Amino acid sequence: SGQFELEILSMQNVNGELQNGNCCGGARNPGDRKCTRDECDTYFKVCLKEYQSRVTAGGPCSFGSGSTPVIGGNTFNLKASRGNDRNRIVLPFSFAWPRSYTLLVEAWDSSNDTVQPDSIIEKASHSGMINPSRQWQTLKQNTGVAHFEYQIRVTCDDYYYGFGCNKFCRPRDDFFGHYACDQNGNKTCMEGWMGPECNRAICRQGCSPKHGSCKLPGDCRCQYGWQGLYCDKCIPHPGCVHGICNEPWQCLCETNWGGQLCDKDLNYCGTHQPCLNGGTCSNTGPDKYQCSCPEGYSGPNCEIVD
Ligand SMILES: *[C@@H]1O[C@H](CO)[C@@H](O)[C@H](O)[C@H]1NC(C)=O
Ligand SMILES: *[C@@H]1O[C@@H](C)[C@@H](O)[C@@H](O)[C@@H]1O
Ligand SMILES: [Ca+2]
Repeated sequence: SGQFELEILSMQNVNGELQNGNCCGGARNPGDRKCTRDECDTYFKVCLKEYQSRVTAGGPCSFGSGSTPVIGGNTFNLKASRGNDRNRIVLPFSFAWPRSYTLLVEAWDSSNDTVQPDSIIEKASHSGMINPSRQWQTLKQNTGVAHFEYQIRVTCDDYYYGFGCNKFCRPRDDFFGHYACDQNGNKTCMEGWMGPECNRAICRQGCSPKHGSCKLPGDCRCQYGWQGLYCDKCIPHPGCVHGICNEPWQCLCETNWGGQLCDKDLNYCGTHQPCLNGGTCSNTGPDKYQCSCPEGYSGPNCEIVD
């Protein structure tokens, strides 16, 4: 989104003549050929269109057209003046600025009280190249009887960048992005954000790429069944005692532990030493054993004496 602006700087028509050779409304004085009966009522028409190597006099004003109201007589100098809504033409555009253009600028005499219509004083035309910039470029139409000067520029609208004023960037800090804008309209992510729109939170250094995730920067939220600072430890089956997991909800037994919960001792003899009075213990199953009793002892643990 941009604007092509045109400002009138000066007009000099010392005798008050039209392009056709006649005076701006009135009779020419025989001899001195001075136009003394009236002065021009000078206004300007502007036509902006696509580049033409061979500039046509007519045709459509594709990029826009405009006119100023009457802004002075035969001669006026606005060079030391500021320039207001009356002596300037604004031509907005929403298409990417093509750099190349054709510009028609004409000085006209107003006649809205007499028999004759509005008549052209002088015409300027050219084709050129212009990039977005706040800097004005002066152009002078000083080849005919009436001379005029004007300045032009192309400016980008707010948050627009590049040669076509077409690249949009407005800084943001919400669920659509967390960034600032470059001098080129590029997005520069706030600390803790990544991706083209700076909308992907950077997770805790070491966060599991398989089981860890983000919503806010610096965190590590675990996938269901995963735990730990880096979400890289599985959660064993609830109820698991002497077992481990490689995957969530597993209960893989440690040595000499049995059962789905790894709570059944396969070395009851080693852990409890239940055979009393010099008896020998034998592991025979989960939480199971058998005692072989010396002479004079009886019972499951050789506890019955005599
Ligand atoms: C930065 O801006 C330039 C000019 O528009 C563009 O070519 C380039 O791809 C941009 N870089 C990034 C990271 O978008
Ligand atoms: C196991 O069996 C019992 C009866 C005793 O003889 C022990 O010394 C042996 O280790
Ligand atoms: Ca007039």
